[PDB]
Amino acid sequence: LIVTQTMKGLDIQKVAGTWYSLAMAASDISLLDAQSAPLRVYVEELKPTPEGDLEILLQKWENDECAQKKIIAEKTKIPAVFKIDALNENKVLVLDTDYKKYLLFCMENSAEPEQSLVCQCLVRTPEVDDEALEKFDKALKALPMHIRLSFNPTQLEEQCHI
Ligand SMILES: CCN(CC)CCC[C@H](C)Nc1ccnc2cc(Cl)ccc12
Repeated sequence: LIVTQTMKGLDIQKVAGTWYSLAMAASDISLLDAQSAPLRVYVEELKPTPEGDLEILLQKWENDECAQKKIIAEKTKIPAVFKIDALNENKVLVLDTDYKKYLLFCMENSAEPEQSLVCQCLVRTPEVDDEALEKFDKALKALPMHIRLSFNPTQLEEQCHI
């Protein structure tokens, strides 16, 4: 109930494949600040599953290392919102993609918006897409984002973005 966009027409099985965490943004700063901040996470691939769910694969800096985590995201009635497991009843919100170049999704927590919402601009290939960043950047004024991070193709090709 803060993210007012969500895409009508989501063919999930078309989001499959790899992506790079190019850009990402959040509501308060403590959440992404340092490499080891909680929602500092790097999406590496989308396996849409047969049930219609989506397995998410992502690296994250924690105990000194770049650590994989598998996150599975369960269907809901809305095609574009999926519920994730961990520490509250969750949403992954998919905002916009063309399937083939970029993909915009946020990640909130129904218990605590202005403190949980984190958003990401994903891309299919390790290069900056201005127009994706365009579309990312223009979708988060309706949102109270307070930190923005951008990464460059080299950091995209490395573990945990350096
Ligand atoms: C905004 C997402 N939402 C739950 C998925 C926030 C509630 C807290 C739980 C720990 N969220 C998480 C679920 C799964 N992995 C996580 C890795 C990190 Cl650093 C932080 C939160 C995570």
